[PDB]
Amino acid sequence: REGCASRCMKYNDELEKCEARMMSMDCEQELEDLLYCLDHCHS
Amino acid sequence: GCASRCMKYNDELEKCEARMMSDCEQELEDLLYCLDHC
Amino acid sequence: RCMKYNDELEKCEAREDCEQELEDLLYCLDHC
Amino acid sequence: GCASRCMKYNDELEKCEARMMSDCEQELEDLLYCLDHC
Repeated sequence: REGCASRCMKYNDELEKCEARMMSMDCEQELEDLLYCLDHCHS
Repeated sequence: GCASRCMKYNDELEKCEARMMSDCEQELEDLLYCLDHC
Repeated sequence: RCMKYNDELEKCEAREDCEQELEDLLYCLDHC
Repeated sequence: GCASRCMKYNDELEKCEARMMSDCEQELEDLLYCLDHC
């Protein structure tokens, strides 16, 4: 639900940090874990 | 915190992926955009 | 590649004005 | 307000670029990290 979804913001945080690292120094693993998380909330 | 308010953008991506199995890049872009703002 | 958006942010920092340039970099990164 | 507290990270990058003209990726990473958390 909306409760489950909040626990998937942490996966966006990790993706935000990775993109910063990527513009400085792939973040596909961090996105995959975000979509996985969002997918489980959906079903 | 704001993740629930972006679930509608996941719904659209879910529906697009179903359509795709039957790019969805625009639906993901709108999900990441949503998650980014907050 | 979002490098042009980084360039603009770098140039702004050298010179609120620069949070707009970061916003356009995060937007770009969301796209890329 | 948050952004001003990230100027110190630009200072370090400016100093590193001067040293480099005489990699600064770590100094930029800490700048982008700082800007991101704003």
